[PDB]
Amino acid sequence: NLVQFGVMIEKMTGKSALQYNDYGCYCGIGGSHWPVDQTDWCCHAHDCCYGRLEKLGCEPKLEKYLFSVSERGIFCAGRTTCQRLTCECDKRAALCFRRNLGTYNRKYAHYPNKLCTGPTPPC
Ligand SMILES: [Ca+2]
Ligand SMILES: [Ca+2]
Ligand SMILES: [Cl-]
Ligand SMILES: [Cl-]
Ligand SMILES: [Cl-]
Ligand SMILES: [Cl-]
Ligand SMILES: [Cl-]
Ligand SMILES: [Cl-]
Ligand SMILES: [Cl-]
Ligand SMILES: [Cl-]
Ligand SMILES: [Cl-]
Repeated sequence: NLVQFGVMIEKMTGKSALQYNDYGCYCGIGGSHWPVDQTDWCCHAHDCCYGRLEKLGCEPKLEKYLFSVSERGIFCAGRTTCQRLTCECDKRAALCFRRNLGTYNRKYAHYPNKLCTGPTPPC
């Protein structure tokens, strides 16, 4: 929110960070079962993105990066490749959040985890 991914979410969606860090079955810590909607699928993919970074030896949950937003889009930067990779995962997710604003549903914010059912899609 005052931190990097949160700041990117706010810039790209017009929403508060708090409206995406606990949404559906995947936005927020961990994730299981079937994503509730397209925005949730952005978070399923983002989780997979961090998994890939972790396997490369990065710590994406802790990496801090630099970025700007202009009209060509989101520009990523950071001293290290792991910082830039984390930015790239976040950028993809924030763009996915913006793309799917049309089906964002307030009822899925702070979704009770017990409501998550079905299989867990593979990465
Ligand atoms: Ca998650
Ligand atoms: Ca939720
Ligand atoms: Cl991704
Ligand atoms: Cl990879
Ligand atoms: Cl900026
Ligand atoms: Cl962009
Ligand atoms: Cl843009
Ligand atoms: Cl640094
Ligand atoms: Cl690195
Ligand atoms: Cl709504
Ligand atoms: Cl809203």
